[PDB]
Amino acid sequence: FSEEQFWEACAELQQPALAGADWQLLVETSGISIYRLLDKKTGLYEYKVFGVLEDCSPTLLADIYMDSDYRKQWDQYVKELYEQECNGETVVYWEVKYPFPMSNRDYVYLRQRRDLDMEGRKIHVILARSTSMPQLGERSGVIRVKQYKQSLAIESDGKKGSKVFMYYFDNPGGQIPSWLINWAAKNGVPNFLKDMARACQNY
Ligand SMILES: CCCCC/C=C\C/C=C\C/C=C\C/C=C\CCCC(=O)O[C@H](COC(=O)CCCCCCCCCCCCCCC)COP(=O)(O)OCC[N+](C)(C)C
Repeated sequence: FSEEQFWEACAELQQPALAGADWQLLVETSGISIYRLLDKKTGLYEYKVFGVLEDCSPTLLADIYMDSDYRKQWDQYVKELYEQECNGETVVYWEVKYPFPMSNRDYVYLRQRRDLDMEGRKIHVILARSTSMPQLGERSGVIRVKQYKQSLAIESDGKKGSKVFMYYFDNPGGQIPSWLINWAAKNGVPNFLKDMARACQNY
């Protein structure tokens, strides 16, 4: 990915930009808000996530976000996850546990972190994008996510936390049901965010 992309992801870290389209708020918990935008022609959603995470340093947060070995230990929604280098770049394989009776979703993607200093500010940017390799074909019974792009930008809130901004889009390869969106919004994601906070405490 080009440097532009790294500097572009930081754009809304300071002032969230949700006035361009119909961004509807989905969940507000642990000082984190998650907004979604629907594309009515396709049925697909985009997501943006902003807030702060008090009681977890920004540098350590960037570290737990890229530490897959640790991720597997504390995150109960990771079925399988491992990294490899293909052409000098880190390719990640990630299988997400979906609730019964839906199939699990798996991701093959490029991932790259850059620690910046813009306007004297410590910021950490993580970019992720969908790729394919012949050596890692599709698994029967696991939906391969073939369109997927994510950004994350971490910063200090000022006292003793991390200010964050994340953009997320994928095509999940099937009709994500309303009960699953409801489950994720009201239980899944809140429980995940607190598990993740706990994960900073025990690094
Ligand atoms: C900002 C820094 C603080 C940490 C991140 C903050 C907040 C993350 C929470 C939501 C982010 C917003 C929207 C994304 C919506 C769905 C995500 C899909 C499953 C997933 O991967 O989500 C984990 C997050 O884990 C979970 O929430 C576990 C609970 C869900 C697991 C199963 C869900 C089934 C499908 C749900 C569909 C409806 C979703 C509606 C959204 C409320 C992402 O983590 P990651 O950034 O490390 O990337 C992992 C690498 N990967 C993506 C390639 C697999």
